[PDB]
Amino acid sequence: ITSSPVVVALDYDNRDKALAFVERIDPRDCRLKVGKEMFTLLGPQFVRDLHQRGFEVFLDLKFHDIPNTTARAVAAAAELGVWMVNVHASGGARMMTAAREALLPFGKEAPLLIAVTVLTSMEASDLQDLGIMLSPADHAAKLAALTKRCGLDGVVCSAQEAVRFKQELGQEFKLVTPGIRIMTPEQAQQAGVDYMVIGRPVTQSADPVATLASINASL
Amino acid sequence: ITSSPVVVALDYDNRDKALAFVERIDPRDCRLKVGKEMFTLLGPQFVRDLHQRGFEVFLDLKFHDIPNTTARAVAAAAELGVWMVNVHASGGARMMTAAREALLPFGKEAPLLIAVTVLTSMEASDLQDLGIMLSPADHAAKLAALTKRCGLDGVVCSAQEAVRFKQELGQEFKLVTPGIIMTPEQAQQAGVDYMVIGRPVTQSADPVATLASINASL
Repeated sequence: ITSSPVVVALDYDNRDKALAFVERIDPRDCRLKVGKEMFTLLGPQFVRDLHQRGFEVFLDLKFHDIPNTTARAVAAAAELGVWMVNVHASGGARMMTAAREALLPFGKEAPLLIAVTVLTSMEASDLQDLGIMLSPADHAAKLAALTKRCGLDGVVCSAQEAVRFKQELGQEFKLVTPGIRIMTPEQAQQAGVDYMVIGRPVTQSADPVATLASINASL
Repeated sequence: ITSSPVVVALDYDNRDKALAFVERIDPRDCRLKVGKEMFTLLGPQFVRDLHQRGFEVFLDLKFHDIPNTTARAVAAAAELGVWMVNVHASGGARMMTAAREALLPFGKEAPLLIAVTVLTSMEASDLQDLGIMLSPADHAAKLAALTKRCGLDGVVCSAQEAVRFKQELGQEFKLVTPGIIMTPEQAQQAGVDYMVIGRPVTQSADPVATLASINASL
């Protein structure tokens, strides 16, 4: 089990390429994030393929559904054995509560349950189309407070908001950075970030092993 | 291809139970919906299995992500060959436009691209926690108009709102009910294009006979 806070994003469109990157690195050095594109293409067998190679996996599908269905989906991810799974806080308190409750029987096998608040791509003009007039940051803080109240394990949060969030929501509440947009990984850790998703800077480097080693050497 | 507007929801937790039901019915009598639970359990191969049996499939995963990621996921669904796929309108206009653009190279073989507006399960009190002070129906209408403006094919909409939506958004804009009261016949009369039906069929005493009773009314 790695002691690195890095989670490397697998955003490949091809199984062979993805696994050609994953064999080059080492489960001791990072965890892996499987997102919508890879999961729609390959399904849970790809996650099993990563587990069999010794990696722990953040299943980043951002479930957003009615409470029962979200509950069943999170339980399915728990049965798949993943380390972390997320939901949209925009699904509301009852949906978040249903997901948390679906995971409690899993006890120590339960994945970490993290909520997306505001996506990184959302600016004020995107939000106003939807009736949201709080700034992205204020809306995110609001949704993060709702997530903590529902008992979830943490939120996805930019490093720029991590000191604010640790002060308001507490040291125990986990912050995961999304890997898209300044702070170095070391500075993001200093801010209180618990897990940092890193994508292209590692997967698109000429030496992803040395890149990842250099990131870890700083943390 | 089917003339029925019915889409039966496959919310089994086991492949064998799901396929036993699918073996009893026929693709001429309905299409099928594959949601989060079955897809997280079985993946795209389950969709392929349904296609091999002749069914058209609504892949109901409610993608809600940054624009580029939602676009790649919708393209993956198109590659899989599904009949309908959905996204959350709550993902915003740029996300929906990205999904629309991702399907253009698939042309007429693209899935229908439908947006979830407000989930059936959301009441006013659930929306208020999010800062939304409109009624579910009024918020849904706002998100539906946004979906039309972005050029998507339609929305998931209760039958109780279909008359309003056909008047305001036009006949060409597709309405899909979620099946989560109005009868299927009344829903069709109100303007519903496709109706999702789940446990009323799959947990009935005789699902083939239930489905035939529904189709006879339509």
